[PDB]
Amino acid sequence: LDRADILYNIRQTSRPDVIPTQRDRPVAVSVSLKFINILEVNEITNEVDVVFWQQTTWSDRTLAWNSSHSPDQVSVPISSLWVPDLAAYNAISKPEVLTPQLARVVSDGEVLYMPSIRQRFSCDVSGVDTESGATCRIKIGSWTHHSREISVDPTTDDSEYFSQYSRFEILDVTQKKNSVTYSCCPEAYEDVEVSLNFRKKG
Amino acid sequence: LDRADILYNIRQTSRPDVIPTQRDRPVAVSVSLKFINILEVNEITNEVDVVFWQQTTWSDRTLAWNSSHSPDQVSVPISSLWVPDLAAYNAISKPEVLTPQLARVVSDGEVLYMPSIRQRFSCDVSGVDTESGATCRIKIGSWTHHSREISVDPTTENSDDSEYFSQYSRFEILDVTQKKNSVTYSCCPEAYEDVEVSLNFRKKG
Amino acid sequence: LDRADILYNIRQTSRPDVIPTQRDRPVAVSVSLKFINILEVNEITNEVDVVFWQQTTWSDRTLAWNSSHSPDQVSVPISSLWVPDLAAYNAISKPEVLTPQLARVVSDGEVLYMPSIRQRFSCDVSGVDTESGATCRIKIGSWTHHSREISVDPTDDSEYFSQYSRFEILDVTQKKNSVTYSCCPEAYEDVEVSLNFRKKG
Amino acid sequence: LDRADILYNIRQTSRPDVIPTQRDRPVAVSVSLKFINILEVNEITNEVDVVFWQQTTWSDRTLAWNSSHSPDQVSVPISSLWVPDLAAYNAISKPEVLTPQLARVVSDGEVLYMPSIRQRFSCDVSGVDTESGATCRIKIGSWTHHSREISVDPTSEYFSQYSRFEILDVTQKKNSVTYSCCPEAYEDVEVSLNFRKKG
Amino acid sequence: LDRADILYNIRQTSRPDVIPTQRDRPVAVSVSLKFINILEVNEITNEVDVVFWQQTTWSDRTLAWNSSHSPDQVSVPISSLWVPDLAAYNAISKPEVLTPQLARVVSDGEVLYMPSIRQRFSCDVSGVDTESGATCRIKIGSWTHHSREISVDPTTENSDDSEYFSQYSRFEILDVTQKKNSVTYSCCPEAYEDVEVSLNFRKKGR
Ligand SMILES: c1ccc(-c2cncc(N3CCCNCC3)c2)cc1
Ligand SMILES: c1ccc(-c2cncc(N3CCCNCC3)c2)cc1
Ligand SMILES: c1ccc(-c2cncc(N3CCCNCC3)c2)cc1
Ligand SMILES: c1ccc(-c2cncc(N3CCCNCC3)c2)cc1
Ligand SMILES: c1ccc(-c2cncc(N3CCCNCC3)c2)cc1
Ligand SMILES: c1ccc(-c2cncc(N3CCCNCC3)c2)cc1
Ligand SMILES: c1ccc(-c2cncc(N3CCCNCC3)c2)cc1
Repeated sequence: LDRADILYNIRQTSRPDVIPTQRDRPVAVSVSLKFINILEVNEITNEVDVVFWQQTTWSDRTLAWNSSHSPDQVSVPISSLWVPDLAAYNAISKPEVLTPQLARVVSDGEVLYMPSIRQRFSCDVSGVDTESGATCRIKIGSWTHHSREISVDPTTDDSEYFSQYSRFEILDVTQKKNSVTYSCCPEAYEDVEVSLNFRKKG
Repeated sequence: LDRADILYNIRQTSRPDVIPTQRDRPVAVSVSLKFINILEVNEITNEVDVVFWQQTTWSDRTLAWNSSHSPDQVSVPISSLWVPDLAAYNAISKPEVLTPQLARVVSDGEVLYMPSIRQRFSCDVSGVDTESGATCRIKIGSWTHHSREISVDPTTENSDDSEYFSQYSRFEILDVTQKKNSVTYSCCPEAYEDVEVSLNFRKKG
Repeated sequence: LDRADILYNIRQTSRPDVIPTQRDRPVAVSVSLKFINILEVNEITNEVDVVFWQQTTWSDRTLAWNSSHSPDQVSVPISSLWVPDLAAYNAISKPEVLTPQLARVVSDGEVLYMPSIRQRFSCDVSGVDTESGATCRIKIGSWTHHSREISVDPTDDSEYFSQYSRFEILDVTQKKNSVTYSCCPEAYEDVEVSLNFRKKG
Repeated sequence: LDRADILYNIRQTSRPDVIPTQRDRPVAVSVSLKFINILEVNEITNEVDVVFWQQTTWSDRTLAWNSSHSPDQVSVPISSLWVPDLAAYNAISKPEVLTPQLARVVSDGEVLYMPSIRQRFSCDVSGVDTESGATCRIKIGSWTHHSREISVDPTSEYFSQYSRFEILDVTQKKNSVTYSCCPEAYEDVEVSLNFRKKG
Repeated sequence: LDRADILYNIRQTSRPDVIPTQRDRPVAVSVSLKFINILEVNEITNEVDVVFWQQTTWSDRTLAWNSSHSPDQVSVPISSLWVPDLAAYNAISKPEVLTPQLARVVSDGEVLYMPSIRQRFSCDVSGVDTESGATCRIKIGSWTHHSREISVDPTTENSDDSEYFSQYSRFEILDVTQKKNSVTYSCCPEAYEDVEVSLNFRKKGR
């Protein structure tokens, strides 16, 4: 198989609408935010404008191929792949995807989608101008798939990719996993809560 | 049937353009707004900028499948489904859908669609910076289907509903009420149903 | 015929690019604007931001069906229909369509399309703060079809106007016009909508 | 042939991606701007926001039909036609097309496309508040087709009386430019808009 | 072959999703930016709004045709072609493409794509209103393809810095330099190439 054959096969047979659950197990989705920039902060409105790497990982075995004498990875448009229906619960603008919308697919069926995203959020901006800084929390989870269909899990220097030219600096980033039941649905929905501790530079 | 078969079948036979009236009855559409945020308010122009979840429910039997030994629910892109043509009459921007545009479909044909939407409305902002607050009314109904084709009703509430509102808003919600109306417009002979959602809110002090 | 059959037929024989003229007569298009709101007015720049329902009506016999024992109306996506190529000549933004883009089609072939639209126009804003108000004129006609192909005609002044606007409507009138531009031999029809409005006391 | 047949034929055979050269002669494209409005002018940044009709004309013989007993013109979506790949070199926003994107096609293959466009340009705004006014130049040509493939040539009265500005004069010049990156000449039309603020 | 045949063939067989690697070797992609305008600069936020021609060049042999008695070049919509998945790492808006999205394809398979782009970047704006000027650095590379799949060539030949630069900008260009970098990201284990373009500019002030 060359890349042309692999991509032809994926295009003809991937079902982008079909969640790739195996044996009534959930699809395990890894989520991790790498902050690139903090562009605007409003301590009165409690709004922030940030740019982050949304590093997203999952397995889809229907994509797998024998790579014994073949490329073991290809890049694939996400329009030809199933992708998890993740959303930030406290976002107040839609995600502005800054980068080409291609995922990397490994021959064992591992998919890695890592777009750079600019988005506005409602969160706690108090303390942004102090030693301890502000802590803005961002919840991301599957919009329509409960915990028996999609599980989300944090994977893991916090400023590695953070712009040195921002007016802000990152003090710390922590992630944590949540299982929430909402009074109107019987099942639990998982999210990752990302806490960004940052402050205005001096 | 596995999920792949169910979604294949739906994709091949949905008929997204066809309102699923059963016999000669209206499609019963449930609608309810859960407010997530109030972002901007202007008392001189009587405009508000708001984020809400638009909880929407209806039945489409053409989607039903035998779930005896199968998944009883799947997620489906709304582009593959008939969806009610709802609109807010006093909206002054088009809905900005913040979330993935997927509905949940149950094996008995029940459809649940709930996008998170940011939108601007024209409404009564007077009193917002007082203790009794302002009362903004949002009117939602089918744009082109009269009452014999689509009926709209509020869903019954959850104890949780008041708690999706952001604690970080400059504003706080005092109360949310809903009400069903049937209006006849001068341009058209039949009645059109809407739900009016009254949002009583004020600036935090 | 049920609705599924009607909509299948419309979709399958869908000729959205083909103007439905009958017998070498023009397609008669009705248009009227129902003003919903006036959001922003600038008397220095002579610009207004408005919300209106664009009530549009025409006949397309290729859509017709025998409704003797069938629904006599269906809702149809305008993407599956021919639609007159109307434009406001003094618009300075593209139309922002606020509603689902569905038209109502009657079994005799009549089509009724009435979207809510937000749009900005260049027009006379002088006198908006006076008692007689300003009069803003909105010119609407077919962009590319002359009078032998499309004719345009008019279809309560504030039955739908928002009570929460900073403005009030004093009067709305419509005149028809037929214009031969220096660019083309044929005449093009338009409707002129005059909106007389003022800032509330 | 009725309109339905003509439009069916065009939709099936028009090759929107294929430049309609005949006998290795350039496609002759006429372009002219009719100014409708000047909305915003910035003396700080040297930017102007203007609305114009972009009157564009060319011949595509593959569209032609026998019109002896048929309509001699139809309106056609530009998505079904080859369109010259014109761009304004000093534009700083993409063209906002205000009107239905339909062209008029004549039975001999002549195409006439004239959208109303709102667009923002970088140009000389100095003098906008004097009697002599400012002169803003807009340069338009084919982005990727040189002079042996596309030639461009020139083809007040529609200007809004409600603009804060008035037009003193519009002139049009044609140029043939060779750029560093490329061996062939590219043609453009330069439109000079002499305008001023009304007092 | 006439143009119609060449374009038909390209439309029928180009695999837009398939990177045109020969063997195990990378597709060499050339990238250079020609600055057209600097529209807005914010020294407090360290943000700039710029317009440039993003001259992009690569080879795709699957597009090649015998041009002995045929046109040796055609213009082709990029939607019918594989194009490299380049992104500016410090962009804070998506690219606003100002021009028709057509690439020029030569009969040997060389592709030349040169759109005019307006985009906002986060970078060092300090010194913009001084004589020595600011230096804003723009980083562009393949988003998902490592160095064995795409190499980015920043090299230049006979370029001048202000040739296409607008005389009506509030800013002037002092110098433009290009440089290649190779980085290993903590996400993955391979090297990824980028071009770093350094724009030395200042506010006009004489
Ligand atoms: C059963 C009933 C409703 C939904 C459903 C559809 N569409 C959005 C949601 N959401 C609420 C659950 C938690 N995630 C936020 C969105 C749920 C799914 C399964
Ligand atoms: C017959 C029945 C309805 C319509 C129709 C189409 N398109 C918008 C409307 N509207 C008035 C009804 C209430 N909803 C607001 C808009 C009506 C046309 C013909
Ligand atoms: C405080 C009080 C109410 C709400 C609130 C927001 N958003 C929807 C509701 N609901 C309950 C009332 C019944 N109708 C709609 C659902 C309540 C938030 C904070
Ligand atoms: C929008 C607003 C709130 C939440 C939200 C997230 N995470 C936990 C909660 N809550 C915990 C108890 C369950 N009911 C609602 C309150 C709410 C999500 C989206
Ligand atoms: C022959 C007849 C009409 C047109 C034509 C194309 N495209 C815009 C127009 N317009 C002038 C007519 C009335 N509407 C304004 C724009 C005309 C072209 C060739
Ligand atoms: C060979 C010849 C021309 C181009 C080409 C592609 N794409 C934009 C240009 N431009 C410069 C020429 C004049 N038009 C401005 C843009 C040239 C590529 C390869
Ligand atoms: C294997 C190889 C590459 C990726 C991959 C996917 N998606 C974005 C990246 N990035 C890091 C490489 C340099 N460009 C920034 C984005 C890498 C995933 C698995």
